[PDB]
Amino acid sequence: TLNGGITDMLTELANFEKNVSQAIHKYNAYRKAASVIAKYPHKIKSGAEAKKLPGVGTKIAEKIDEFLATGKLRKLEKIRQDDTSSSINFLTRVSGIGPSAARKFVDEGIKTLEDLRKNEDKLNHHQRIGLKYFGDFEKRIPREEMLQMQDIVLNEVKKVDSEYIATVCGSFRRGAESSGDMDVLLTHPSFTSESTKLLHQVVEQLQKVHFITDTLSKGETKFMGVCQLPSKNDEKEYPHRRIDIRLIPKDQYYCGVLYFTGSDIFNKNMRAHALEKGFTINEYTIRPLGVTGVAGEPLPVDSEKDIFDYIQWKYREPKDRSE
DNA sequence: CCGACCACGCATCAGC
DNA sequence: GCTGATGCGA
DNA sequence: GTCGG
Ligand code: NA
Ligand code: NA
Ligand code: NA
Repeated sequence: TLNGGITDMLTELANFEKNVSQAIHKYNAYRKAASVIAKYPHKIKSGAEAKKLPGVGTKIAEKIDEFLATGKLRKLEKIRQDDTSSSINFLTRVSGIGPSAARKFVDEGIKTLEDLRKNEDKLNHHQRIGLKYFGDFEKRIPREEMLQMQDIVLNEVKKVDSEYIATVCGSFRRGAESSGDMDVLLTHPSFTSESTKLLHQVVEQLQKVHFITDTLSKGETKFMGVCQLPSKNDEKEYPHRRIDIRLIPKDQYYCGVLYFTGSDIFNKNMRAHALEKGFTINEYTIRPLGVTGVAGEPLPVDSEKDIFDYIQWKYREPKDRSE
């Protein structure tokens, strides 16, 4: 209610930049602006007021001035009514259909889910799955269902080999009340950066008990697919969900878990901090920095805490990593 | 003024 | 056939 | 689009 009109406006602008104009950096600029504004504890009264926040520049300030004075933004109103642009933007909501595919589909008259349905031969495997679960994929996942999903994942993984180590990351691990998907990081003592079907066997067991229902992509270290909780007789059917499974070398596992648990703000801050202490932390490792800025060999990591110890930072619970 | 910004593994395309 | 680029959603 | 070297 505070600045929702402003944040929706910026978010909508972001989407058109990404999906229609294919300007990913403007996309992020608008989102960044929208985020900082979403956190501002005051109802913005002018573009000048908003420009004081990091991420809001001259143009977004001008756009806010227009929105506040007229209650709308001419450019956005025009874009919304544009048949071509609104269709391109809409099609990208289908997983598998990015800005490029959406643009090509619209160029040849394919503009709706209905048109996609009757042009199956023009969709790749991923896109067909995205169309099939269009609705389910836009629904969020309540934490209670995420817990039920975790139960199955951890149970089957252990059933395949009790030596596997699996961790469900994402906002879920930080305690979020709802998730958009499930991200499982996996490792095994037999797989390290130096020596090594570890992923395949887990994916297969999950398909055998009918938890995983579809495959978007699958290689030796990353699986992206679809899964669904079993429903009891009578009870309605749970919606299909997106699930990713990543096999990560044991010696890089904890740097992986840290990264994939975030938040993104927390990662940026933790990385920034590390640099201060003379360390460079990435998704895979934490390495010391020489006085001339040269990175040394990766330091041994056997828990998230080790990472924190290295940079002399107190261990913070996942729940307390909002930033 | 003008370049950074920019998760990377897997599916599929463009080219040889 | 293979190699590298591109699209895509992480 | 915004920031900043
Ligand atoms: Na600003
Ligand atoms: Na899409
Ligand atoms: Na090539």
